[PDB]
Amino acid sequence: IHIGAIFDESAKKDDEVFRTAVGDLNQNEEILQTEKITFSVTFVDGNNPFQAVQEACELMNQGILALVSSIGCTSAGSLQSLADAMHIPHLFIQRSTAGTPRSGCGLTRSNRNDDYTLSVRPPVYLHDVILRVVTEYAWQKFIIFYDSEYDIRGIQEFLDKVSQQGMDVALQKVENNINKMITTLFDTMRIEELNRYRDTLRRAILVMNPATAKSFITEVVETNLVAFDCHWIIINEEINDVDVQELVRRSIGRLTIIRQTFPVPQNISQRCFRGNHRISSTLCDPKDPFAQNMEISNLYIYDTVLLLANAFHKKLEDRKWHSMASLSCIRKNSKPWQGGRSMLETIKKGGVSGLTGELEFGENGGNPNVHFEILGTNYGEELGRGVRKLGCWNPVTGLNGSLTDKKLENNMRGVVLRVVTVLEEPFVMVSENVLGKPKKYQGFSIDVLDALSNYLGFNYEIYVAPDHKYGSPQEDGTWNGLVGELVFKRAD
Amino acid sequence: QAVQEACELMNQGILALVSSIGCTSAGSLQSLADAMHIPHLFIQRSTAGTPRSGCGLTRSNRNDDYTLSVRPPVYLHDVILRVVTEYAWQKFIIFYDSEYDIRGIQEFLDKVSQQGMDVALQKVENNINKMITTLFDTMRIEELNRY
Repeated sequence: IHIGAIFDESAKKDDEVFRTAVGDLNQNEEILQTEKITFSVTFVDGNNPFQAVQEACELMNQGILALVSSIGCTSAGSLQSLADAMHIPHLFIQRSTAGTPRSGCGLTRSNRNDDYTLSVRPPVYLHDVILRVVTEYAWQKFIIFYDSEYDIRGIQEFLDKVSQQGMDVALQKVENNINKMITTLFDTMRIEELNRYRDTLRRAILVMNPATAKSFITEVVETNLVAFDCHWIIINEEINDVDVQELVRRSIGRLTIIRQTFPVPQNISQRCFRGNHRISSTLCDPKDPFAQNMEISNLYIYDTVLLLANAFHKKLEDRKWHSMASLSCIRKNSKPWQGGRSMLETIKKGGVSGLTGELEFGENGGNPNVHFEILGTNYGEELGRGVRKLGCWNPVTGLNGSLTDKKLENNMRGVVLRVVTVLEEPFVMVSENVLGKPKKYQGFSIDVLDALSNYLGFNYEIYVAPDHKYGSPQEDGTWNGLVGELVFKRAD
Repeated sequence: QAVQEACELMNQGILALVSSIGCTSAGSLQSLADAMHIPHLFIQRSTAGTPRSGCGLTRSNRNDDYTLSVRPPVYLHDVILRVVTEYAWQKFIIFYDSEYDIRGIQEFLDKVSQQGMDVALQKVENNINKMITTLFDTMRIEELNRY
């Protein structure tokens, strides 16, 4: 057996994962019982699709039955085109772009061939999770903050799902120099712009890498830009207990954080045991020095090599096994290989149990199984920053507990009223008199109305009735004056 | 296939390469030019003249870029930004076809949100002669009025 894997220069840790899989599989009592794996794991710049294809074709020249990668999409699309040309399965693991919430590659790819790509990381569910959370809170106006690497192409349908609820959601790139945005908000804004955003910043979702969220939250708290009744959300795949607790500690106001995991038993032995076989502690046991150095792709590469081992074992059991045929690139004898289509027909229609829990594939080309968890706090300084779990969700079994508390709509608040008046002293006097800008009003009835507004949250604007009379019935029965405005429903 | 034929041209021998090709192929020819130092020149096309966008290639900044993009990068959404700033629309809706790269409206909102404006969105498809006309039957009249 020979296997080829093409990894980004940052993914070099996945070499040790591949060697871990080989060391386990060369001792596994159930899988590849007659065989041993040989490997030529190769590192390339994940931004260079040509070099990735070149090394993949060198591995094919060495002879391989299936292809593996853990690389940037910019190369993955050309590895997919190579798989379309040669009909070689391409088990692809994406890596997060500086930790941005993941999005599919969206690259142009030929429709004239079956897709040999096998995304071992699941499709993005984050947008449906956000939509459901927002619906359960029943929000209507808020801002989504994301890093400059964020890309809605993976979640294109999210836009219509939100828009059909009528939401006025603002989307804004947070600059990498986060202070540039925050100081822009702090120094340049008039009172109206500041109130506009502070009412907006009552609800926000940080869809960004956790370090950027930490820095933004820190500087916002130093600038006190969180409104006193705000409730924010954070969501990423690349979040842990330490990230949740640091984000809560740095924040003030109410905070929500959404994070990913796998639907698996938590005990280390049940992380490691798989049938009679056991996964090496290097990946399954958090005590291992390498486990403290792991990155997300290191969870998937092991299950990928295990999947290839299971596929080869099945091909041996069916006696469909074939020689390690060498295949060549950039020659007009290069043609799709039937052994590779049979390898896809084996790998794409099966699965394994591994570090990801249970890994399986279909003509969707992607792992269906994933799990998500949400935590937060209750604000008010009698409770403040104490983290509680809200609950969990997964597409395999649905809701566990609840994703969130239900409903966050502030009572009576957000009301705006149009009010009509007549300038009778001392009840209503014009204070500031300027031509352009609207004028200010001071008087006994304004005092009473403010003593109501501050108690119930009324916003209002005032305009003088044009006819200047309180009014009487007329001969036709219509009312002139201030009562007229209330009869024709022109003012509230 | 593009890389194969470009390297067959290099086998025949060429002083420069020109292409008018899809973005992933363009990026593969670009990294080919970066590896072989043979010059490449890139032209872009789109379905039925749908609004273009930049290919979004994360091309490695470690070296000079051996592809000269003859068509310029796309800044249409910066024109939308400036027009909306001229009209000062406080609330509006944005429509996008099946082909437009929605990163452009993402960057539009990124730049609009410095002020902040209320925005709705909707997908659009060429079946408008049936898709929009069916709304009179399938929407509520309340929904139709709000639309």
